[PDB]
Amino acid sequence: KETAAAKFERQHMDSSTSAASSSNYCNQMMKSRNLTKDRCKPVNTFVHESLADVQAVCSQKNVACKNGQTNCYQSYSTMSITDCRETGSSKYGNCAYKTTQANKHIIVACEGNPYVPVHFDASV
Ligand SMILES: [Cl-]
Ligand SMILES: [Cl-]
Repeated sequence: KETAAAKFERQHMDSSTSAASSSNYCNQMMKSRNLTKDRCKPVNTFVHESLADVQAVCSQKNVACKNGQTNCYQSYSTMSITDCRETGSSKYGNCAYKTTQANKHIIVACEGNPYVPVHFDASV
């Protein structure tokens, strides 16, 4: 199986681009990151910053997670992100996504040794 740290990397990091430039960005990335394999994953967020800058959030502002756990951290500054969500016309075998680019603070859950991001909680 894939480790929790590697799964976060695969589902959420896109350091090769500064921001999404096309309305087609989500359909292409969800596919290439293998997120439309078994089913169409309903919602997913990509972060356009370096890996080192995202890992550093684990030492920033400690806050609660939506589930109540206390190993969540909010970034001190805003970051470039892209929200991907299925539209009314999406189906298994024919996934379709809406692309929304924005600049916001990110919130992640951290764990392990080294202590790194393992889950994407939300953006503000
Ligand atoms: Cl997400
Ligand atoms: Cl996640």
